[PDB]
Amino acid sequence: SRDAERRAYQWCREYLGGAWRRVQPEELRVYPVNLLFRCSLPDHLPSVGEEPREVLLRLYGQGVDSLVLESVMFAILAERSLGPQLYGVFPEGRLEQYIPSRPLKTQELREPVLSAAIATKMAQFHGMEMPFTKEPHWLFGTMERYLKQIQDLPPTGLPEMNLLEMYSLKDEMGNLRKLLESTPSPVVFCHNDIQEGNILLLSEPDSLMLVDFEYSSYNYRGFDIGNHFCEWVYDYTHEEWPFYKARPTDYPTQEQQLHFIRHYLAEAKKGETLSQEEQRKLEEDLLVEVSRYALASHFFWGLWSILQASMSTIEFGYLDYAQSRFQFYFQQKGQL
Amino acid sequence: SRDAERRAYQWCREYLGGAWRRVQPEELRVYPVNLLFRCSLPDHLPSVGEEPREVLLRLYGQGVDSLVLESVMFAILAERSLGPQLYGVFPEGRLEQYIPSRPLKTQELREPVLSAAIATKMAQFHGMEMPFTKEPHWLFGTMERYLKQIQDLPPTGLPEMNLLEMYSLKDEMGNLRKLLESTPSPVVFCHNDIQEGNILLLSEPDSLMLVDFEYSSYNYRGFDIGNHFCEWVYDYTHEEWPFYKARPTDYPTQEQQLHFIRHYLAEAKKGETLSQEEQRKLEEDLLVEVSRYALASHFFWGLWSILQASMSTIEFGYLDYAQSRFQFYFQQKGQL
Ligand SMILES: C[N+](C)(CCOP(=O)(O)O)CC(=O)c1ccc(-c2ccc([C@@]3(O)C[N+](C)(C)CCO3)cc2)cc1
Ligand SMILES: C[N+](C)(CCOP(=O)(O)O)CC(=O)c1ccc(-c2ccc([C@@]3(O)C[N+](C)(C)CCO3)cc2)cc1
Ligand SMILES: Nc1ncnc2c1ncn2[C@@H]1O[C@H](COP(=O)(O)OP(=O)(O)O)[C@@H](O)[C@H]1O
Ligand SMILES: Nc1ncnc2c1ncn2[C@@H]1O[C@H](COP(=O)(O)OP(=O)(O)O)[C@@H](O)[C@H]1O
Ligand SMILES: [Mg+2]
Ligand SMILES: [Mg+2]
Repeated sequence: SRDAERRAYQWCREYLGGAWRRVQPEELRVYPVNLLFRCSLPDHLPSVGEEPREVLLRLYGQGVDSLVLESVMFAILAERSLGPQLYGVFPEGRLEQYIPSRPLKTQELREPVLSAAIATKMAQFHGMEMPFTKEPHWLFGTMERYLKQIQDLPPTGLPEMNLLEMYSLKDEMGNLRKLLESTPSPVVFCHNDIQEGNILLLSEPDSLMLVDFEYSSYNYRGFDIGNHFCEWVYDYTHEEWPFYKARPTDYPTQEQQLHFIRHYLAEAKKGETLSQEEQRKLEEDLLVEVSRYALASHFFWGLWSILQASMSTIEFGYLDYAQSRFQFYFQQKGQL
Repeated sequence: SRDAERRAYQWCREYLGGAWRRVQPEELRVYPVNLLFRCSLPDHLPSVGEEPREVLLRLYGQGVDSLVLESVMFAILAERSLGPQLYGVFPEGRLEQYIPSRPLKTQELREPVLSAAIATKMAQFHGMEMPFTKEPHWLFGTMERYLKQIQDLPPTGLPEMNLLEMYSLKDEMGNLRKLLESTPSPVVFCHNDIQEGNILLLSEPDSLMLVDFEYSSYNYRGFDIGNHFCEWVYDYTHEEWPFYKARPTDYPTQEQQLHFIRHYLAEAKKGETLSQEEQRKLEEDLLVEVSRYALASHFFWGLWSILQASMSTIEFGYLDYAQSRFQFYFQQKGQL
């Protein structure tokens, strides 16, 4: 649309500057990749200074405090080379670095060399000191909030038993909390959504970059790792309803888990002098830690998915997905 | 107050973490330095990780968008070692690094070695790419806004001629705009308030750090330099009403101006191959540039001061100060 093009043009000229000042409106069109759009400097123009030639316009399409935290977080991760560079912030959105790349696919997560690189990157992320609350209320605080939001949803006319009741989730949350309370896991700065779609394979390699910090917070290490392992099971590119596919046998084997964990710990502990024996203990303990915190991935996203279903119709089977996550929760809990 | 102490304690524990978790309430008291407070970790406690032992709590005591920009800016300057580190952001304020230091005094600005260091630091600041509007509307946009705000002030009962009328400021703004429009000055990321009080002399030296980014924006280089030169004249520590003192003969001489400019340009142009002749031209041009943009410092702060006067009584002579700035404006304009 004319208006959308004009706004993008203005934002690029104003926030990027440099060569962008020389761009004529007729030479720039936005490309959707929807709230996300690519903008590229015309080939004929040389860059002036360090201003980027390739950006993504992200439109917000959220509380004040929330927006402050989100923007500060993005800005800091950019400075630390853990996210895309930040070129403009304005009321409607932001301008970010377009990272030349493609996202990983579900099946690629299991490849040993990529898996090692993901583990290293996650550990790097977990090394960050960020100016946010360090108290680990995010996990159960968010789940408790989601549960309350679900309880408060207006009835829709759908006749099925409420998933909260079918799976006894209010009670089960207490059961999960008790299990996890018995399971030490250090509190670190977590991504919280390290799925394939958020892992960019760089065309100009440090071979990967994480994106999508919507859910990031100080949280239990075990959640970030366990959540990533859960993602090995789900492909969100499936072309028929419900528009995801679960392959439970694709959950990582013990050997695949340990491979990841060894590389994670190599990065996390790189500044430390540890014996082979101490290292093995750290690995074994982390295996157990993750086996329990992985359950929280199912619980968390199942609750989140019920809420998504309340805002959805036929574009994705959110309720179906929720039920998949809760089924796997009880299966894997039973397998501990 | 009990409540203030409790909040500070909670914020420190929650946002700083580490050793702060071990602090008992009875061991921590805030020290005013008022919206700014020092918090120090008890001596007996060892640090756990990289969490700071010495912080400043800054209470806000402002629009959403404004707060986003302010916080992003602070966070970025911290990452780039151009401002204090940022340890917490929350609705009420922030936690910052306490920089072991003291502020400069007015008279110290003229010392050649310090002046050279200030010039270098200002040029460093001007090297920053920041995710904010690059269009230079800040100067006249802000002054136009201030003028409109002054026009809209409720009458108070004070009988004196309005300074806008006494100094024909609406007309004069157009005169200034025309002069500056004829005066090239590159648009860079400016501090906009490089007064002595905002220049910290480090106790653990890079010998200085700037603080107070309230006014920072993309703006004309000439304003930042000229404003700094104006500050050589004013001491805001004067102990009798109006609680500032002006010493007009303390404005930098041509030689003092050129000393500063040489050091500024040495930093600004460090990546460039310039002949002695080209360098001298850059210096001479900058001298003229600054001589004109310095006038905008008087105008800007005079307008700002009228607004401050509307919220003040006996704590500082804002209207008196405004009149000082406007008098010097017309004097220095006449001397061009
Ligand atoms: C577990 N997970 C990490 C939760 C957080 O998701 P995000 O990372 O915020 O996406 C992923 C997840 O639950 C998820 C991921 C993707 C999708 C999704 C994928 C595709 C579509 C779709 O493009 C499918 N469609 C093309 C057939 C119609 C338009 O909508 C809609 C939704 C739905 C759910
Ligand atoms: C030109 N300037 C850079 C404008 C921006 O000021 P800020 O950097 O935001 O302070 C500085 C300026 O105009 C200014 C700077 C300081 C003061 C000021 C200094 C001291 C006080 C004072 O502490 C004086 N008092 C102790 C006698 C009573 C309480 O208020 C009040 C105001 C007033 C004005
Ligand atoms: N900075 C970037 N450069 C290139 N591609 C990106 C960038 N950020 C996100 N993407 C891609 O765009 C898609 C959505 O971006 P993301 O930040 O994950 O938003 P969301 O998942 O909430 O829509 C992802 O597939 C991701 O691979
Ligand atoms: N991070 C810091 N560490 C130590 N002192 C500081 C720090 N920030 C500000 N100060 C000092 O506190 C005073 C006020 O801080 P500043 O940021 O300039 O706020 P404002 O001038 O708006 O009150 C200044 O005198 C400055 O020297
Ligand atoms: Mg994403
Ligand atoms: Mg200050």
